[PDB]
Amino acid sequence: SNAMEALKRKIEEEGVVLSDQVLKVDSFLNHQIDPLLMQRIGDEFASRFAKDGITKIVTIESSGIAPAVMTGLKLGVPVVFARKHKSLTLTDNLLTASVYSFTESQIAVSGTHLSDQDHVLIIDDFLANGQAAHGLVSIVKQAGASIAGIGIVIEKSFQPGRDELVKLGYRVESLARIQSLEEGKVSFVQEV
Amino acid sequence: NAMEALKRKIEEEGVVLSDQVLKVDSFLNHQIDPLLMQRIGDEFASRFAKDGITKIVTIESSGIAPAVMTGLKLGVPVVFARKHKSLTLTDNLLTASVYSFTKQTESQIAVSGTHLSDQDHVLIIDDFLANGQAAHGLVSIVKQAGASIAGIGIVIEKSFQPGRDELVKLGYRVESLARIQSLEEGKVSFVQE
Ligand code: NA
Ligand code: NA
Ligand code: NA
Ligand code: NA
Repeated sequence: SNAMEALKRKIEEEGVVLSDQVLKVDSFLNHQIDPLLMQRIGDEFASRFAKDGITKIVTIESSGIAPAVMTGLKLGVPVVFARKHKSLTLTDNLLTASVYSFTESQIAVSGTHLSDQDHVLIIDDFLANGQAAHGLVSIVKQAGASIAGIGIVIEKSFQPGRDELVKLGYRVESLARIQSLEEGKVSFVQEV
Repeated sequence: NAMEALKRKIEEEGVVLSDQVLKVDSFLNHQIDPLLMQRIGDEFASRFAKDGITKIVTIESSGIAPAVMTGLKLGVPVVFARKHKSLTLTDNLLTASVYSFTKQTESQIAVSGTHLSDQDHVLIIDDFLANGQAAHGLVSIVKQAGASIAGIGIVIEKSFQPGRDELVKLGYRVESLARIQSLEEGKVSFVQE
């Protein structure tokens, strides 16, 4: 009945394990979007960061946008999405970060929409190797803003992304934590 | 209402570039105002509340937020077309060619047919309507799936450009929340319809 249970159900029902490293969730998160699920997700992120003085959400196009906007809606704050490609109006005050895929690409945000007055919640769909998250952290730091934490819809706990961010002192709130995709099945991190 | 809130936001925060491009990065195209998006989504939902919509189709990236807010209110899933290769986008791909009048180039957009049924009755949602090519692209993809089009919801329409008339001529219901008559001398004039 909570967002974590709903999300785990969806992953169990509709997620397709493609390999040891890849989970396909195109039916609800990455191509088709379940807006009601996104609202529950946003409400859960908002609940976790309710008392933390969030002024702004930062995410990256495209899959991050829906959970980010639902979080922004609940908290009553604006949402900024970083861009991966040249666009028509993203032309000045560019804050950029290099992101390499396991080669390298640039992501960008206009500093016009981020100030040192901001206390930012980063929201993203997947946490795997963590390079995009590090990039968003860099961009927020470049703006002189502080980071309240990182909200992730699906985390692959068996990849290094989470540990890197935690080591750097960041609060990581992952709604689904996957321990393994071995044997073509999703195994979640154990809960007591 | 949503239209008036949008119009005020455009007037107060929009910047006219080169007397013809409307920059609205503070609330629509880079920074997103979620509350305004929800109001926008609710208005689109109200206009199509009696159309038996089963699904919304949009295109990354700026179309996603108003589309998802519309889908939330209507209680329907939202499918966003892709402009670039995705890790898992590989099955049943339905593609359309999109021409750019402004840069005289063509690009390919894609949707997996797995998320589009011949039983679907689709509402297309997009942020801008100008020359209309992405909209025609989405129409094509929906038709390729054998699905029907209930209409097209647009946040900002540049009414002096031919996109709207092209879609309307073909019999599509176009619902534009802010209709821009002109951007000349660096200011926004709305259609008084
Ligand atoms: Na992402
Ligand atoms: Na992703
Ligand atoms: Na668009
Ligand atoms: Na646009």
